[PDB]
Parts: sequence; C-alpha cells; structure tokens
Amino acid sequence: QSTQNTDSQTRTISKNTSTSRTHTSEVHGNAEVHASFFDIGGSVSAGFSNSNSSTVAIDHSLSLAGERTWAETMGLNTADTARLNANIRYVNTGTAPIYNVLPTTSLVLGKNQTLATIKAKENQLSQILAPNNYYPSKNLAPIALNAQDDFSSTPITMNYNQFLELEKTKQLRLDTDQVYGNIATYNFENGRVRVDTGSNWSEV
Amino acid sequence: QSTQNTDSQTRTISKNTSTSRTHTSEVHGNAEVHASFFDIGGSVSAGFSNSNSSTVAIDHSLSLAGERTWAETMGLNTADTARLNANIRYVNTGTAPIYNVLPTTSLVLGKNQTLATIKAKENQLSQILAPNNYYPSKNLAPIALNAQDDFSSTPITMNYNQFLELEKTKQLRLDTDQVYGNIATYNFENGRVRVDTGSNWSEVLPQIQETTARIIFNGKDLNLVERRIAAVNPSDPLETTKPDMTLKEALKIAFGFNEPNGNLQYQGKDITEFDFNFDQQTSQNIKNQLAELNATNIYTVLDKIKLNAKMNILIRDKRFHYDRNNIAVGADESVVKEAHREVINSSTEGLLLNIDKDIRKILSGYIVEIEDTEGLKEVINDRYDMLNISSLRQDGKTFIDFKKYNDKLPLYISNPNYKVNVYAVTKENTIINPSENGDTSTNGIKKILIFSKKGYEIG
Repeated sequence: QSTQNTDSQTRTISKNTSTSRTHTSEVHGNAEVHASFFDIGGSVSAGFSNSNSSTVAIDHSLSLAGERTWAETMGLNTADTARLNANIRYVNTGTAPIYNVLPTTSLVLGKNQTLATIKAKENQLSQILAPNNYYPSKNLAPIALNAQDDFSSTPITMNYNQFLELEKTKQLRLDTDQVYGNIATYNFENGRVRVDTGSNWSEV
Repeated sequence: QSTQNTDSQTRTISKNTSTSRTHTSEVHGNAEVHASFFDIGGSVSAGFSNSNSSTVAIDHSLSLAGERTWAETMGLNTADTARLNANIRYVNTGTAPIYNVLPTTSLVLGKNQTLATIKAKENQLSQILAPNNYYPSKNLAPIALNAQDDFSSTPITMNYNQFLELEKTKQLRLDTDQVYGNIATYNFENGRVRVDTGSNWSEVLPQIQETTARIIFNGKDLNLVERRIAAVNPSDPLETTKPDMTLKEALKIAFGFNEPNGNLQYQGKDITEFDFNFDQQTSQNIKNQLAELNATNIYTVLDKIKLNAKMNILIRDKRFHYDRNNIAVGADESVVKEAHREVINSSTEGLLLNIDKDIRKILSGYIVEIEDTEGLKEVINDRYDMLNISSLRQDGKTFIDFKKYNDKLPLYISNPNYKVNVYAVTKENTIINPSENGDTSTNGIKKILIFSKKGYEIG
C-alpha cells in the first residue's frame, strides 16, 4: 500500500481584448386621434432609423489556484497473497536417539488440500533428539519454518482463494510424512560413539 | 519514499471570431388627456417598429501559465516492512574449548512467537572459544547477524503486525537452541593437536550427561559454576567399572576444596555455611542413603555419600537469598548491617569505604537522607533512577558519591549536629521498575541502615 500527498500552487495571468461593430435599422409607426369640445384631428407617422456602433474592449486577469491532494493505493497479486510461517517442535517418544533430524512435513488446508510439502532445512536441523525429549526444550519457544526452498530464499506462498478459505474456516493442519536422521554407533577403538552420516534410520 | 518537484510554463495563444443577427419587433401604445382653462383634448396612439441588427466580432488572446508542483510518496510492502540485525557475543563457561563454533539461534517475539531460526553462517564462525572467554573479546564490539540464506544474500524479514507489536512492546528475545562445534585431539605422532572436522561435541555431550553427576556451586563470586563428575550407574555393567566416588572427594577434586584442619573448606569458608539442594530423584536417593547410614546431619557424613549417575547437586551460600535463576540478590536482616560497619573518616563529595566484593553485588543502590536532632526526613536526591550513587575505585575503596545531584557540588550541612544517613537497597527490595510514574518516593521501600555519623565529627 502507498499514500501520496500533493500540494499545488498555480498563478495564471491572463490577457484579453475585444472589438465589436453593430449595425442597427429601425422602422417606426404611429397613428393618433385627438378630440376636443369642437376640434377633432388625426395623424399618421412613420420613422426610418439607421444606426452603427463599435465597441472596443480589453481585459487583464489573475488566478491563484491552491490544491491539496490526498491519494491511497493498495496493490495485490492474486498468486502471492500470503506468506506462511509455522511454529513447531520435535518430539521423541521412541527409545533410541536420532541424530541430524530433518523431518519432511506438509501444510494442508481443508480436507486434503495440500498447500505445500517442505523438507526441513539447515535452519531447522536438530542435532540430538534423545527419547522423551523435545527440540527445542519445553521452556524455550518452538522453531520457525518459513521457507520451502533449499537455500531457503523463498517464503511459503498462498494464493487468493486459499487465503479466503483460511480466514473463513481457520483449518490449517500439518502432516509429518517422513523423518530423516542418522545413527551414531559405538567404536571399539576408543569407546567414542560416532555418527555415520551415510546410514540412516530409513534403512532400519 | 520519493519526492518530485515539477515546473511548467505554458503559453496559450488563442483566436476567436463571431457574428450575430438580431430581428426586433415592437408594438407601442399611448393615450393622452389634455386639459386647459377651456380646452380639453384626448389622444390615442399606437406604433409598429421592426428592427434588424448584425454584430460581427473578433478576438485575440494570450495566456502565460506558470506552475510549481511538489509531490511526496511513501511506498511500503506489508510482508517486508522491517529488516533485522542482532549484535551478539559468544560465551564459554565450560571447561574444554570448542572449535569452529556455529550456534543455532532463534529470534522470538512476545511469549513464544518465533520470528526466525538462524544457523550461524561463515561470517559468524568462531574458530576458538576457550573457556572463560568471549567471542569476540570484551574490548571489541559484538558481532552482527543479519542474514537468512545459507549464502548470506538475504536479510531477515519482519511483516507489518509484528513490526507494530515490536514497536509497542519492545520485547524481542533470543534463544540458543543448539551449538555446532568440533574437537581437536592430540596426535601422538608429532604432538600437534589437530581438529577432526568429522567429529563434533554433539556426539559427546549426551554421553557425558547420562554418565555423570552434575554439581552447581556459586561460592566463587556468586557465579554458577557447573562440574560433571563421573559416578557409577549400578544398572549398567560397563559404568560399574569406575572407582567409587564419595561426595567429599568429589568436592575436593572438583572445586579445589581442602581439609586444612580436618574440616572441608572452600577458601577460608567452612562447608557448613553452604546449603544443599537436590531434585526429587537425587533427594530421594540421599534420603535412602541417610536412612541406611542412620545419620541426620549430612555435613558429618560427606565422606560416606555414594554418588551415582545423573545426580544434580546445587550448593549455595545461606547468607545471601537468591531468585528463581539462582542469581545472588539479598540476605536476611540478620546478615545485612550485621557486618557492613567499617571504621573510616567521614568526608564531603562522597564516602570512601571498603565494601566486600561479594556483598556489593547484592545491592541495587543507596539512599542518602539527613536527620534532624529531633528527627526530620529531607532525602538529598529522591526517585528510583537517581538512586544509584555507588562507583568503582582504583585502590579498593568503592565510593558513594554524595556530590552527584547537588548542582555537581557538595552536601548541604545546615547545622554541624545534622546527622548524615546513608542506606542501601537489596535487589529483592528496590526493583528494575524505573520512574513508572516519575514520582517514585524512595521512602516507600525496605532500606537497611549501615552508615550514620555526625557532620561536626566529620570536621
């Protein structure tokens, strides 16, 4: 949205001049009946008047125009109406811990109208998820997911009709499709439990 | 935003011409009555006038229009209203150093409204974080985090409603979710300690947490010091291969404690002036061990307390009361003034006296009043914000500057007899609230009374 304010002061200085030439004819008539005690008369008259005028004129003028303009504009794109951001936590109810946790989740509207399918990026990585624990911990606030893309440079987009349906129905559900994560194994060499980045729980 | 200035000069040269043709009719009437001494007349008249005109005209015209236009425009996008930038430092309170430090942090609004979660990028890398150190060092300025893309080419974004809520509430908190970082190991080949980029402390820290007892202690300058000591889990056969750990041996090796006269001591202070705290599992196990040992005082049997894995032992100082976060804050009325009495010479501008470094951290500020012989309250400078009157010294004589508010000049002794009182406020008494109503009469709060001397005695 944008607002525009505009002021405008206009000084208009105007000149005018004029001439005019009039030519007037005229034909008059008259009749008359006079009456007295003993004197009665009558009279008939007619008149022929020509005339000719010429009017020469000139004008000067000023004008001071002050204007204040208020304007407001709201642009929109129907394909990119809304951007999303999820606040989510990770829960381990299992028995073994899982390392380098990257869940694959899904934003879904309605019955089964899937908005988007997003794999967890490097901002969303969980190094350790021990069992009976949360990532992040319960005292802390949940994490934010707002980028479908890999290098995470694109927000999660919603078009117009889905935006209207979301603000009407308020039904936006989240599915956990699959979870990536590695095993750390014991080393008999030095006792140190080390992560194999190659193996994952998907195999197991 | 953009501003536009515009000038416009317009020359309008205009022509006009005209004709007109008028056709006029007219019907006149008249009556007349004349009267004289002996002559009376009357007359009736009527007139029929036609007429016809034709007016031919022409006009020329100029116009000079000068215009100056000012314009201003402010564009905005509601999804990308604000960009953020954090100034942050890295602190190592641990014991081993960590290499190639990349913390994963989180910008959070409100209660739990998370703005963003950002992993530290290559601009934000810390090569070394030795314990008891900062990255960067304390003399230098903290580092700037302002990026989201793993390639640092996109700034962190805030929309409109969050921007309004931030400028209203000013509540923007920062969470440290997890920290990436590597171990450097010793090489027996050439002695050179080398970084394994493959291994990280993520592999190691839960192994330490699940096998040790944790003890937190704050007797060294009221600072929470955490140490984990390996202790036996009986249900794990490999874990039972360790030698047994009594509590007293653990406190000796972990905190530098000693028995210089057969009595366990931290520095010159007895262990009996420290109190113990346990979570429910550890407290239950200590209860069971004391039930088996048939003893009551734990302080007598510290050489017999068998420790186990996953224990948690908080050891604090009884004299100073603490908060929810176990930060030092302010002791009992039997502690404050019980020992803050020094024999020193009174003076103007301020009070040169030596306050113990531990004790001073529990005081938020001081209140300076003057008492009449009969007894009258004329506080020298009131309000919470001007409360702080303490300073730092180069030889150990922590000042209380009484010449802070009197026009950058000294205290007003109206009479030599006039008593000069200086009091202090425990962090649990005077609060963080600064000038809520601007009134804030310092009289209405818990004040202890440490220094009280006569002005004439001052000389």
